[PDB]
This record gives sequence, C-alpha cells and structure tokens, in this order.
Amino acid sequence: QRMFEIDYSRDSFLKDGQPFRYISGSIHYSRVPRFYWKDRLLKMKMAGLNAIQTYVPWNFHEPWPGQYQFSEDHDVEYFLRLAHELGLLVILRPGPYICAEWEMGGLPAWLLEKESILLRSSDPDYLAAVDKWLGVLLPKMKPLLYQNGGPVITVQVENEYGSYFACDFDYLRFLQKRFRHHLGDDVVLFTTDGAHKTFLKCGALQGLYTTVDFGTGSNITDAFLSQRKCEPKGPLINSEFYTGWLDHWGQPHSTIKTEAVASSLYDILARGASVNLYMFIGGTNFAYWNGANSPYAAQPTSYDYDAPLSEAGDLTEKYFALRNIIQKFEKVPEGPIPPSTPKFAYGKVTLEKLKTVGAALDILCPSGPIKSLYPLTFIQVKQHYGFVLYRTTLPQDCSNPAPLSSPLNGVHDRAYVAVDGIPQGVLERNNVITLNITGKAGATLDLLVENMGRVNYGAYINDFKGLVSNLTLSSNILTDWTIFPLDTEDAVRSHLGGWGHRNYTLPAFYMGNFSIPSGIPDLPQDTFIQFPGWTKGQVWINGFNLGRYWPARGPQLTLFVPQHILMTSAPNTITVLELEWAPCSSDDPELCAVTFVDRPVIGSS
Amino acid sequence: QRMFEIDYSRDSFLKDGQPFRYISGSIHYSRVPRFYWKDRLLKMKMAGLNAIQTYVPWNFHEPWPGQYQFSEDHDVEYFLRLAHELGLLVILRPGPYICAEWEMGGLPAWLLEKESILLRSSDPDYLAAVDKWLGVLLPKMKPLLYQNGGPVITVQVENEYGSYFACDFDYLRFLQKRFRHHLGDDVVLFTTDGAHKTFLKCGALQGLYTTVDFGTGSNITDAFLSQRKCEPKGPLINSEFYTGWLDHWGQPHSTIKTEAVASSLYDILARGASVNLYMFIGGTNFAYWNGANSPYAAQPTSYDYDAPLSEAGDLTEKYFALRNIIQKFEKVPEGPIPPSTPKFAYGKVTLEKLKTVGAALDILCPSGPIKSLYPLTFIQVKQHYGFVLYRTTLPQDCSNPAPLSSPLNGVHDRAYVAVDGIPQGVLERNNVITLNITGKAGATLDLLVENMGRVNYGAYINDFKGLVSNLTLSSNILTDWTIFPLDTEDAVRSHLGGWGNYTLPAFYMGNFSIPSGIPDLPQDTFIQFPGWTKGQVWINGFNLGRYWPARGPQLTLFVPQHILMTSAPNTITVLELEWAPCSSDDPELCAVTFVDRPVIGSS
Ligand SMILES: CCCC/N=C1/SC[C@@H]2[C@H](O)[C@H](O)[C@@H](O)[C@H](O)N12
Ligand SMILES: CCCC/N=C1/SC[C@@H]2[C@H](O)[C@H](O)[C@@H](O)[C@H](O)N12
Ligand SMILES: *[C@@H]1O[C@H](CO)[C@@H](O)[C@H](O)[C@H]1NC(C)=O
Ligand SMILES: *[C@@H]1O[C@H](CO)[C@@H](O)[C@H](O)[C@H]1NC(C)=O
Ligand SMILES: *[C@@H]1O[C@H](CO)[C@@H](O)[C@H](O)[C@H]1NC(C)=O
Ligand SMILES: *[C@@H]1O[C@H](CO)[C@@H](O)[C@H](O)[C@H]1NC(C)=O
Ligand SMILES: *[C@@H]1O[C@H](CO)[C@@H](O)[C@H](O)[C@H]1NC(C)=O
Ligand SMILES: *[C@@H]1O[C@H](CO)[C@@H](O)[C@H](O)[C@H]1NC(C)=O
Ligand SMILES: *[C@@H]1O[C@H](CO)[C@@H](O)[C@H](O)[C@H]1NC(C)=O
Ligand SMILES: *[C@@H]1O[C@H](CO)[C@@H](O)[C@H](O)[C@H]1NC(C)=O
Ligand SMILES: [Cl-]
Ligand SMILES: [Cl-]
Repeated sequence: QRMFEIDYSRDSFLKDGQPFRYISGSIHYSRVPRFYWKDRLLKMKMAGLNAIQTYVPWNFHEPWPGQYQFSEDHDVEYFLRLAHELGLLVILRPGPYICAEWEMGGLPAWLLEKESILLRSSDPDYLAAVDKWLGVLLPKMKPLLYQNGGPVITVQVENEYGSYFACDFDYLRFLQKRFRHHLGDDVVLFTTDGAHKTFLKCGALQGLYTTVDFGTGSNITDAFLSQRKCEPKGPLINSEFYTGWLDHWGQPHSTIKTEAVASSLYDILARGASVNLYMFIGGTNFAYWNGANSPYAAQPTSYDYDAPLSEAGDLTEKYFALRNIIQKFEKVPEGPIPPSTPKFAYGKVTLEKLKTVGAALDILCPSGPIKSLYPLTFIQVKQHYGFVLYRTTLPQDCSNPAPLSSPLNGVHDRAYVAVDGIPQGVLERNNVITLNITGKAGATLDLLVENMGRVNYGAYINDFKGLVSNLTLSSNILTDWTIFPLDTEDAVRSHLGGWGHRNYTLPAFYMGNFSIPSGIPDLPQDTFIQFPGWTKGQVWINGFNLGRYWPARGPQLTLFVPQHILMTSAPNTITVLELEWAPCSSDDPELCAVTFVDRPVIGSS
Repeated sequence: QRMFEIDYSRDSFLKDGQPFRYISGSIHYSRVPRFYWKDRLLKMKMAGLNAIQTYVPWNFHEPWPGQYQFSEDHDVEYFLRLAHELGLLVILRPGPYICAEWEMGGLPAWLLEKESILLRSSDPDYLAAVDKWLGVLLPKMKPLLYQNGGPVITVQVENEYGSYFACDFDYLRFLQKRFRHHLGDDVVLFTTDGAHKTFLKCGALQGLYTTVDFGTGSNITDAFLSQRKCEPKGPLINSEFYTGWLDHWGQPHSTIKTEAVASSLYDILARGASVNLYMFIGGTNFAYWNGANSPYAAQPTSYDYDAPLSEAGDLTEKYFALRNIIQKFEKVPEGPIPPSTPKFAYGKVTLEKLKTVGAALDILCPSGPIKSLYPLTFIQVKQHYGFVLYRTTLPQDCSNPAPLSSPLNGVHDRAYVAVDGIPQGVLERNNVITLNITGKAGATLDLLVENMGRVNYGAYINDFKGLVSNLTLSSNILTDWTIFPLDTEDAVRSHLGGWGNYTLPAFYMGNFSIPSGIPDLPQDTFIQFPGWTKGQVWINGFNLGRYWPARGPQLTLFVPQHILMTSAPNTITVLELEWAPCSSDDPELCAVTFVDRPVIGSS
C-alpha cells in the first residue's frame, strides 16, 4: 500500500509514511525527441533531482476531436514509465491550459470553431471538450499515480489561472471534480500562481493545494509568505524556479547568471521547500509548436532557455553548479555522468529550387480550395498550423502602385504577397498593414499567410489566424476569394509528389541531398544547421520538420538537428521553404546552400 | 579484363594500360579491431591514399599446425574486400616472416618444436611448414588479385631478407616459385630492403622487383640510387616511409615531427615515386602479440607509432599535414572526414583479489603439471604465450639467504619468485641473473615465468622462452621440476572457476555498469593503473595487453567500446605480477581508472 500525501501537521509531504521534499526539474517530452528521453532524464537524475515535472500539451495529443496521438514522440505514458524506471518521481501538469511558450498554451485550435468561445472558463462548449479530453488522458495517468505503483506524486490543475481575466471559480471546481473522478480521492492536486495576492486571488481553490512560482529576482521570504496566506500549513513549494528565460525573435537571447541561480536555489532549499527548476532542459519547439506573447511577438524555435542542460542536452557550467548546490542537502548519485553528445560539421550542402509554392498548389491542396466572398480564417478552412494561400483577382488596373491594406490590422501574422507571380513584399501583424502593389486589372493576387504561433498567455489566446478581417485595395474591400489550405507536411514527405503516395523572391521549396557513410560507429552525429544568405522559412530533413529559421532577425542563427533523423548510405533530403528571399538566383549555385556546423549559434546578435 | 604490371619503359606501373603510381599507408588488420576497420580505412581514403599496405601475420592465423583462424578479427579476406569496396588498392605483404614489432616476426612458435630449426632459410622443415601455409593462404588471396577483380596490386616476398644473416638464395627462389604457383605469372612480386648495397646484396633476387625503405633521416636521392643499381628501370618505390618509429618499455616514446615527414613525402612524390607510409595507423598489440629486439627489449602494448592516425584512430595534425601534401599531387575525395571517436572517462573502478596464481592452479592447469629432471622451455610444454609456473623444493636450508641464479642468463624473460608463498623478487633476462632467497629446506620454490614477446628482428628470432638453461642454488643445479603451463585466457573467461617490495602474483576483479538506451554510450576509453606495477589486463574476457606503469613510457591502455556492454556489468580482471595496491585496509586503493585521454609518452 503505497502512499503520498501532505502532512499539514508538520508542513511536509509524506511518502510511504516518511517525510519528503522534492527537488525537481522541468523537462517537456514534447520538446525532446523520444530518442533522447532517457539521456536527458538520466542526466537530470545524476544532477541530484529526485523528481521531474512536465506539461501534457493537449494540442500535441488531440489534433482534431476524437483523433489521438499517443505513440512515438507523443508517448507520454512511455516517458513517465522511463522516469519511473530511473527512480524519478513525477509532477504532472496536464493543464488543460499549460501556457509554456507553446502554441495557444496547449489548447487545440479547433476549440475556436465556436468563434465566441471563452477559453479557460465555464463556457459549456469549452467544458465539454475539456471533459472529453480528460476522459481519455486521465484514465491513462491513473496507473502511473504513486499509489498505483507509478511515479506521479502530484498533479497540477490548470496553470496560473490567477493571471487570467476571467476568474471563473466554477471552471476550477469542474476541473477538480473531474480530476477526482478519474484519478481518485488520494492524489495530491495543486495549483500554481505568481507569488502575490493579486494572482492568488483567482488562482487558488479550496481543496487544491496552493503553490507559487518565482525566480532569481524575487524576495524569497516575501514569496513564501504569499504562499503561507493561502496555505498556513503544509510544504513550501516553488513550482517554477526560473533557471533562465524565454526568447523572442529579434531580441537578444536571455541568460541568467549561474551564481544567481545557484544562490537562490540554496536559499530555497535551506527553507525546507520543495522546488522545481523551470526549465532544467528546455529543448526545441519543432514544427509549429512555439507560442507568442501579446503585443504580438512569437517565441523562436530554440527553447534552450539558458537551462542547466542546453538545447541538445549538453552539460553546462550551470548544470554542475546546481548539482553542487543540491549535494549540500542530499547525496547525489554515484558514477560518471552521461556526456554531452558529440556534434559533427557535415559542412556545406547545395540546394536547388524545385517548385514555387504557387506551382505546387495541386500537391499542397489535393482536395481543392474553398471559395468565399470575404476572407476566412485558418480555423474556418480547417487548417491550424503553417500556411494558407489566399487568392483573388485585381478589380482595377494598378499600373501605378495601389495600396493593398488590412485596415483593422487583420493579417495574422505575416503575408507574402505576389501579383501574377511577381513578389510585392510583406504584410505584418501590427507593423505594416499597407503594401503598395502593381499589376494589371484581372491579375492574380496571392497572399501566403503564416501562422507565426498562437498567443499562449494573456486575454488574447483566442488567436484565430489568417486574414481575420477584410483587405482593401485603394480603400475598396476586395471580394471573391479562393483559399487553399496547404498540406506542407504531407507534400514535403512525398517530395512534392515526386516520390508517389505509397527585395524578394517567390515563396518556394529548395531541396538538396547529402550522404553519410555506413559502418562508422560514431556517425551519424547531432549537428546544427545554419542558413547564410537565406531570410525566413521552415526547414525539414528527411521530412522531419525541424522548425522555423529566421537569420534576418536572430538571435538564433542555427537549428538543432538530432542524429536519429539522419540516415547512412541513403541520401538525406533537406527541404527549405524560403518565404522572403533565397540566395539562389545568380549563376553561382554554390550560394544556394546550407551549412552544418558543430556548435550552436543561438547568441550572435 | 584488368591488368597491373611494371612498365620498364616509362619507369612506371601501368594499371589497365595507363600510368599509375601509388600513395599508400600501412594498416595492420591484426592491430585494429574489425569493428573499426571501416573507420580507419575511410579516414585513410579521405587523406588521399589510393592504396593501403598490410602484413599477414602467420601466427595470427595458424596458431597450431592445421588449426586456422580466418573469422571475425582474423578475417583477412573480408578486410581486403572492405578496402576494395572503399576504392582502395592493396599492397599485400604475406611474409612468411614480416618483422613488424610483432611476436617472432609473425612466425609460429610451434616451428621451434624442431629445436635446431634455421628460420628464414632452406631448412627443409621450415620450408615444408611454409609451403603448407602458402597452400592455405595464397589460394585465398588469388581471387583478390587485381587481375581477378580484387584490390591486390603487388605482393611482397619475405621482408628485408637482406638484413638477415642467412643469405640463403634458394629460400628466396622457393618462395618466388610457390607464390607464382598459387597466384600466377602476372602478379607483380617484389622485395623490400634497406636502401644501401650492404642490405640489397642478400635481399634482392632476379624476377622479384627490388624496392627499398627509408625514413626522414636519409638522403632521398642516394636511397633511390641504391634501388636503381638493382633495378635500373621501373618505378621508384619506398615501401616503408617512416612517419614515426617504434617504442620499447623503459625508453622514451618515439616521435617524428610532422614538418619532416611532410617535407620528405613531398620530395618522394615529386620524383614520381610510389610510396607507402609506415605506419599510417599503428593500432595496438593486444593480448601477447608484441615483439622484441636484441639485446632483449620488448616493444610495448601501444603501436601508436606517432602515426598520422593515433592508436585510437584520431585525426592528428600530422594527418592533415600529409593530406595537404597529397592534395598537391592528386585530387582528394570530398565531404567531411569521419571524426575522432568520442572518449569517455568511466572513472575509478574498485577491484578485489580473487586468487593468487598459486591458489588457482586447478583452473589454470586442469591437465596436471609436467615433471622433468631439468627445466623445459615454453615450446616443450606446448605453451606459446603468456606465463608458465616452474616449481621445485629447496634441497638445503636457506635461513641465511642463498643465491638463486641462472648462470647462463636463461630466464626468458622474467620470473616472479616465491618461496613458501613469500615473494622473493624478480629475475630479468640480461639484467638480473641472481637473486638471494630464503626459506627452510623442503620449501616450495616457485618461479612464475613471463614470455615478454619473441624477438622479431635479427639473428635471435628462435627465441624459445621459459627457463631455457638450468638454475643454481648456492652454486648447485636445481633439479626435479614440476612445471605448470597456465591457461590464463580460459581461467579469466571463467572468472577463475568460481562462476555463480613485492606481492604474490594474483588476479583482481571488479565490475562497472554502463547505462543502456543512451545513444552515445558506450564510448572508447583508456585504462590506467595508479599504484599497480606490472601485469596483464582483460575486460569482459578480452585481453587488452600488458601494463607497466613502473617503467613506461606507456601508462594507459586503449579500450575499444565494442567489447563494453550495457545489458550486464562489465568485468575488469588484472593479473598483477610484482606489487598490487591492495594490501592496505583501504579498499579504494585497490582500483583502476578510466580516463578520456591517452598517456603513451610518460617521462
Ligand atoms: C508574467 C510572468 C509569468 C511567469 N513566467 C514564466 S516564464 C515562462 C513560464 C511559462 O510560460 C510557464 O508555462 C508559466 O506558468 C510561467 O508563466 N512562465
Ligand atoms: C632497424 C630499422 C630497419 C627499418 N625499420 C623498421 S621500423 C619498424 C619497421 C618494421 O619492423 C618492419 O617490419 C621492418 O620491415 C622495418 O625494418 N621496420
Ligand atoms: C525580503 O523581505 C523581508 C521582509 O519580508 C525583509 O526583511 C528582507 O530584508 C528582504 N530581503 C531581501 C533580500 O530583499
Ligand atoms: C504607397 O504609395 C503611396 C503613393 O501612392 C505613398 O504615399 C505611400 O507611402 C506608399 N505606402 C507604403 C506603405 O509604402
Ligand atoms: C468584410 O466586409 C463586410 C463589411 O462590408 C463585413 O460585412 C464583413 O463582416 C467583413 N468580413 C471580414 C472577414 O472582416
Ligand atoms: C535526392 O535523393 C532522392 C532519393 O533518392 C531523389 O528522389 C532526389 O531525386 C535526389 N536528388 C539528387 C541530386 O540526388
Ligand atoms: C643527397 O646527396 C646528393 C648526392 O648524392 C647531394 O647532392 C644532395 O645535396 C644530398 N641532399 C641532401 C638534402 O642532403
Ligand atoms: C644478495 O647477494 C649478495 C651478493 O654479494 C650477497 O652478498 C648479499 O648478502 C645478498 N643480500 C641479501 C639481503 O640476502
Ligand atoms: C642442465 O644441466 C644438466 C646436468 O648438467 C645438463 O645435462 C642439461 O643439459 C642442462 N639443461 C638445461 C636446460 O640447461
Ligand atoms: C559486480 O560488480 C560489483 C561492483 O559494483 C561488485 O561489487 C560485485 O561483487 C560484482 N558481482 C558479483 C556477482 O560478484
Ligand atoms: Cl513543467
Ligand atoms: Cl605494412
């Protein structure tokens, strides 16, 4: 009979009747390839952590209603068993909103098919979908509960609900009742909110243990007092002690000094508190999984976060200094630590243009476009992530430049504009709502619109995407739209159909191959791909979407490439979808190339 | 149909009728695990070599008469097909004698069952043995000749015969005849000798193309003049251009500056000469495979050689330097070069004592010992490598110390002496032929004798090993011996039976685990022996070689990752011959350490 509980009498957890305090690190299994789960988890164990904490992003597991992903890189059950086999306990944060610098804070975009839905509230439509998601997810976690022989010792309900405007306590009571129904009356349920009464007001609930979060800039005494007002008795817990911080494109890369982190960790531990390091490994927002903040600013592909373990899982100075801190309180496992992986510079690899997006429309949109008088959103045309091509014809001669505009600032989030196959430039959420264009009356006007990531924090998480309001040309609303949802992922995996089915340039797919020898024990290795002369796009290797590149803005100039998607003898196909400008016109094919390097550049300006 | 031949008009080889010269590197498949054959060969290719050169060590393949090893790490045919697959031609050096700093120059020790055998000569028993061996090896090599669609473009007959005292030309002509019988009339056959008329005199032969060897210290024009005396027409060839040099235990690790090698290499190539770099990768003398020179000094376990590729295959500054030289003459292949392998320090691993050699004789010698009035050699008791225990009892009281001595210096090569289980010290070939001992009359006198490797060069390659002459005690010949050949390789593989200032020779064992499901573990490592003195080491039953931190220059031994497992613990076993750091009550001293860098140049 295995037990995990709060002992209110002695301000402690009890694990099997014995006092217990956790030292945890965040790892998001959705941001680490499964190939490397055990590697990251074993390094976390060797640092002295006795637990890990993760989020379950609902949108990562239920891409459309009733259609679930629980295998391979989506196998949360396996991740938790792996943690358990390593002797680690788990703090599960299943949401249903998780924030987390992740697309729409984890909420599936198809929730937005009800335009007026009030997310994270007792809206009956939101609740009905949450209920259905919890009926699938929770019974899976039940056998992984500590009391049932698994690792899961506590479970978070919602995520900083106190920061949201709605203050719907009915919603939190409904979550609590349903977590209880599926998981039982013994599991420790808790909430997390910023360490201040203003946040705790709407975040805390009778029957859910109130914890706080705070990083190196906060007064430790003040923070735990804010916690003590809601929980006079029980353990002190900091559920997200920030070891670093998130990035945005075009802003320099956030760091926090190792000393500051080590010093605050020591002081937190010295109080007897349980603590979780956010992040311990950050990893990667592969594909389109990044979030954004409001006013609109997308977080980049790397989630390195300046964590103790780097994006590719490397041991850093920070890691060793935090291990050292932990060692002052607990005995840390003996033996050598698993190393930073070897990285290899495969060097320069030439690409060439295969087809423009406009030429590949047949393969990108095999069931045909949707026609509409006025523009429809991504949600309305049944596309959540990536790109949607919006097409109409010019209703006037524009031999002299005519302004193309979105007067309500409804290009969400970027649009690459062409007229009869001539690029005209870019429309941008907030920054540029008007673009002058030229072409003849009746010319085809194309806007390739990119979802740069759904806001994951604040009031404006109901971020539909696409052209969310009208466009005008010379102040006259443009009508008669042909709208092509683009199955970029399928298409890239069929080599735009070539493999069957068993100043600006036009958005286009550029492809290239490189070989790695077989029979070499240390190849393939992890690497980093760099894009000198390119501008902004999406990159795949052998059909695995590595994420977004944007060396024009930085600070990230390289993307992490994990070894297990690379093949020997058989050619590795790189696909680059360049959106703005490719270095491939001049008759110097050598410039139309990418480079594999053996160190990240996520800092260079 | 493919042709390779000497054209005496262009002073050149012709490959398929067109001018060809080779730029080759030596790699010994016997000194690199097969797990790493493709790695080393591809790194060779990426340096711009169009060929490799290798020795076939006879004793690596015919350990006893008519018992053959050609599988796995002994799969020479596969190695040649691998070279070919990668676009490398092959210069084959099948011996039967190869020198090579390799046990007895490759010659099987069982040839010494004829005590009087004149090795590398017309001795009819030596020839009948060689002929039987050629009759197994050469039919295997015939399909791998260039003309039959394989990689092998030239074949060396013997090895520096000009340096051997015998000068038996009928021996050379016999080899020529047998190689021709098995391989045909088209294969280019050649010889290699030192670049000077004194060496060429007894090493060259009509019908065998004469080549020379030399290194960075020699006048290149004069070396090639000495070749031209013998072959006034044909390709200039340096068959062994020294990129480095051999070591001996107790002497400073040898090195040769990159600048010198690159400089000489460029000079050689510029003359249009074909050339082989000796070594390009050297590798390791695992188990007991190392040789020795006269006066007796054994070469160490590492054959790093200061080669362009390190013992563990790492890309060195020398490697990129010679690559850059080769690039001035031939387009080199494109793409990145396979990397130096990652190395991991597994840290400290504690061992404990398992059993002394003395207490282990049931398992080391399950057949029972051999009795003899006087001592017998390793050969006579049918053991070639490792250790033999010689046992007698003292015929007189020795309360006062008495001289135990080998008046004819007949301890080949080192003996660890105990009386009634009390260590007495060491007798050493050429260095310590007397040792005072004490004990009661009737006490057991034990001498654990080590074959430290059979001389591979010079007159004294007929190196039997063991107690090869009598031992005297207080000037009297000791008699009535009880001799135990020791099956160390089996006993270590069975964990010595049990299966679920000096110390007595003894085996120590410990375990360490490596986690599974970690994409980059296990890794290669280097094992180090702080506090130990001299011994042998096995990991998971694989004999990695000899350690001797007491003499150096080699401190660490190379440990290839593929013998390391994650599914069950890895066992280390040390046989320590002189002094183990394990008597103190601190168990933590009884230990070895794995580190991520080699120390082969200790001062
Ligand atoms: C106003 C400042 C909010 C506190 N800071 C951060 S830094 C990054 C994390 C994640 O967004 C996490 O999901 C959060 O729960 C937390 O929101 N958070
Ligand atoms: C005394 C020096 C003579 C030339 N040097 C060396 S250095 C190491 C090599 C090998 O022993 C080779 O087998 C021999 O053929 C060659 O002897 N050799
Ligand atoms: C933190 O606040 C407490 C009062 O709550 C104060 O006494 C203390 O000096 C403060 N410490 C720091 C480091 O600001
Ligand atoms: C568009 O063109 C007009 C001239 O007709 C000019 O006044 C305006 O600045 C231009 N707008 C942009 C956004 O470049
Ligand atoms: C477009 O224009 C008309 C206003 O005339 C309005 O009825 C319609 O809602 C607008 N649609 C969008 C998507 O903004
Ligand atoms: C890249 O490799 C794939 C798979 O063989 C092939 O379909 C494509 O045509 C290749 N391009 C080149 C230059 O090899
Ligand atoms: C080599 O010897 C030749 C004469 O045979 C001499 O002319 C030449 O200078 C020597 N070369 C070197 C580098 O010593
Ligand atoms: C060792 O041998 C020498 C030879 O002179 C002898 O005289 C000496 O007494 C011996 N020493 C011991 C400690 O037995
Ligand atoms: C040892 O001495 C004996 C008796 O003098 C002699 O017959 C024999 O040849 C010697 N044996 C060896 C191995 O030296
Ligand atoms: C294997 O390894 C450990 C060292 O961690 C050792 O203590 C143990 O005795 C070994 N196992 C057995 C069965 O002897
Ligand atoms: Cl988390
Ligand atoms: Cl060779």
